[PDB]
Amino acid sequence: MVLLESEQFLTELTRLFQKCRSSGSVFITLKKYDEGLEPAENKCLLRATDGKRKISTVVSSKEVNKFQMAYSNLLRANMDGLKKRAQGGEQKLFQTWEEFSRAAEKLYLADPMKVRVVLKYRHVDGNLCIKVTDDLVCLVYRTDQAQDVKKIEKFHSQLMRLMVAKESRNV
Repeated sequence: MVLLESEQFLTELTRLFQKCRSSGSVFITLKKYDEGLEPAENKCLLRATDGKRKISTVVSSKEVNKFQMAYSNLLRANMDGLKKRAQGGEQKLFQTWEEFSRAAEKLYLADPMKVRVVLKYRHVDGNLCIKVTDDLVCLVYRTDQAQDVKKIEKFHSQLMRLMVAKESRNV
């Protein structure tokens, strides 16, 4: 795997999406990650693969806004081979997107350090899949509607912001 820079990751990601158009899938995983005395630096690890070549990057609160503007655009642009214009969540151990989102959100807030957010895009099949799990409870949401790409991206991206957000702890 290869730890990359913000922009080196985004270019490498784009290449993954490009190589899996005739076949394959692109998986993306997100997760919280852990002289003069500075309060530290909250982060999230971002990994992606096409089954052969594995890449990763570490985003912090100092660059989520700038990163996310590029990252959000790249997801929407590259995940474009969907039903022009199947759908539905699962509570494993929701039909509506609404029920899925809420459930996945509580699962995240429960224990931020143990939860993994997964994205799987299969261009050839014309389907996108998002999974939020803590390895015990699993919540997935499958779609083939090009209209669901936007909200699935915005959501996945908001979780990223929660992972990175800094909290004024009070010593």
